[PDB]
Amino acid sequence: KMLEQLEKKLGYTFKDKSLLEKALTHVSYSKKEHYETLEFLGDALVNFFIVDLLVQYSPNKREGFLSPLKAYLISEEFFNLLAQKLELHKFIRIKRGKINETIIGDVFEALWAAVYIDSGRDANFTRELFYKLFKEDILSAIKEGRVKKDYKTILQEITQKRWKERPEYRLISVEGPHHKKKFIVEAKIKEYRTLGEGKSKKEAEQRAAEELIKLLEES
Amino acid sequence: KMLEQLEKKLGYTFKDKSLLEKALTHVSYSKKEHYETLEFLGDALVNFFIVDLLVQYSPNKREGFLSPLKAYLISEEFFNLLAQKLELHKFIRIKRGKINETIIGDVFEALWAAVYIDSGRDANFTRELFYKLFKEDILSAIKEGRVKKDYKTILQEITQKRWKERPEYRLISVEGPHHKKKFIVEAKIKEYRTLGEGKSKKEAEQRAAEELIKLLEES
RNA sequence: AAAUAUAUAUUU
RNA sequence: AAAUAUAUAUUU
RNA sequence: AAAUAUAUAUUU
RNA sequence: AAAUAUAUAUUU
Repeated sequence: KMLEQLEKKLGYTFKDKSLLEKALTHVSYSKKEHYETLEFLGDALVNFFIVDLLVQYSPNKREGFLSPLKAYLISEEFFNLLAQKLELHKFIRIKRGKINETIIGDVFEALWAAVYIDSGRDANFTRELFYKLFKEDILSAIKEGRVKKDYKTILQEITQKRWKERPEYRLISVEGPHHKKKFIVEAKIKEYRTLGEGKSKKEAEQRAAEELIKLLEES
Repeated sequence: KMLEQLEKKLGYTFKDKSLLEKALTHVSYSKKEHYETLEFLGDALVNFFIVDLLVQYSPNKREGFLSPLKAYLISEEFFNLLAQKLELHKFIRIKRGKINETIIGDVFEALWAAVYIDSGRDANFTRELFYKLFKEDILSAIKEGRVKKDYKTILQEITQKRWKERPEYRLISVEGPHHKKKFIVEAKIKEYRTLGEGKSKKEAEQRAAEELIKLLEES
């Protein structure tokens, strides 16, 4: 079977083939054995794998900084960047409707569940096999701070949550001393204020937001 | 210290007695260093410990059915049910305030993140210890449920979730004397059906419900 | 046996 | 709530 | 049983 | 927010 082309990239050789196929095969292809179950488990799994790696390498080890940074790590957006190293989609077995941005990301979770279950439920073995493939990528996504949405959206949701209030944006500067074009706005919430410059009134408001995000992690 | 008593309950003696204490230290007690990042880890950890147990020990391994169970099995109220079996309350230490309901759950998450790490990050181990205790409980919190809904109710949520529609009950006949009669009702959904007998129509429907439930989990 | 009251069961 | 069945107290 | 209320589930 | 159904309660 062409399975071997995946085991090679994965770095593991299944002892129970149907298992591997199951995590790959979609319901539309066979409603009798699809990745619904494995996907469910894989979520909890992969999550742990990542949160663990994160908690262990996060610059600012604080839940106020982790929560948002984890969003991108356990998101289907990232799952594909990780799944692409496997070209998982090629091995998928879907029928009704071509591959979907989230269907693969859902297959990515099913897979690791399949490896986990095939190893005798050896968490340690599996977790390792997982770091051997993406630990580096995750560490990178963490060294940069990759967020799931623009800072402005994040900030808003944060404030509306904590204070049922949206942030305030005020323009402070539209020019420099020698008449150049640079915008300066003060993102503000409650009594917490920050500054942000940008080539645009918007780019300046996304900066000031990013700042008002840190200035709140520890409240 | 006094932790030796907790370690006696857990069945695990820390190498770094500080961890156990860091997990048991609430912000108020010592914002210097408390159970906050450690709980964040155990959050994902404990999540995986159960979702794993759930999947392999659930009557129905369908996402529609697992989702709601795993929802309670990880609630900040089910943890107190677990943690109290170790008096985690008398062991935690907070300065200003009192043991809140959902705070026992935040320290609980951090309690195993402590075992895990001190254990040398042995998920397999940190997982087996967890089962050594909270297995029977989790194994039961799946059958009854948070509210212990009655059979007819359970079936209805099942059918509505999977097919967006409710089942059909209908009386078939009565048996025995005129004072001590017995009813026979048929539970039916789409193309499935079971028969229930009872001293009362509902008693009978109920039984038929818990029979159509099994026949539905064996789909 | 009937009735009032109440409890239990079923029914509406 | 009503009915029917039984039980207990009560009246006849 | 009807109405009402509470909860839960699904739908708009 | 509403509709419908299930469970219980309450009033009748």
